[PDB]
Amino acid sequence: TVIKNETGTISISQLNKNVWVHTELGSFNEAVPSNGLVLNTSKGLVLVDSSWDDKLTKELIEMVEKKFQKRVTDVIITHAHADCIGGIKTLKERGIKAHSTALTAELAKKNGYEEPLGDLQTVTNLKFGNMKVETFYPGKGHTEDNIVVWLPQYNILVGGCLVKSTSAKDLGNVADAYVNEWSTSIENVLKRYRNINAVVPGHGEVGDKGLLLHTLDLLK
Ligand SMILES: [Zn+2]
Ligand SMILES: [Zn+2]
Repeated sequence: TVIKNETGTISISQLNKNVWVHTELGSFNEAVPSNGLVLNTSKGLVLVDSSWDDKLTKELIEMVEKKFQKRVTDVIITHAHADCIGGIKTLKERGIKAHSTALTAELAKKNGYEEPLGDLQTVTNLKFGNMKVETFYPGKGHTEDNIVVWLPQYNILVGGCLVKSTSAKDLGNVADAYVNEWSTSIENVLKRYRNINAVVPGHGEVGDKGLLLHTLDLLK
């Protein structure tokens, strides 16, 4: 089940019961899709990452709140990049709690973005209604602050930008990346979660554990 906006720049696809994937196309150098999650809980909507900017983020929020007729209460920022923290301003003005590690908050500030909470520790478990969410900082990789999100009830891993999609042959922006450490961080994810079912890459189609292996291959 996929749902879009008249424009086709924002779409949400059902992964499981209360887990949907939101994807927005940014307009640069042209369309680059970015993934996030929408968690439909008994106490509101929880998102994993916002969008490229405030306009897209606001549109995304308006779309899901209308679809599920609920308030987006929290958002987990996986790292300080436009495709993830781009709509932080929209979040703060709507009373949406922007969770992040202290490091992500520090880098967000350094990059001219409003500051997220900086509340997430290396391992943080959050439960919204009956929806369980675990955030984990595996170490430096795509960026210094990148974290992954794990949904234990579904064994779904949001690898975010630390994980490349099956068709990706490029690592993307590595100016802020720690290429040599990237591999170790992915192994920490692989060692921590040994029963991964679905894996959501930062960009591209949902896959499985093979995406992490594919990324390690690109890094060799
Ligand atoms: Zn990034
Ligand atoms: Zn990205």
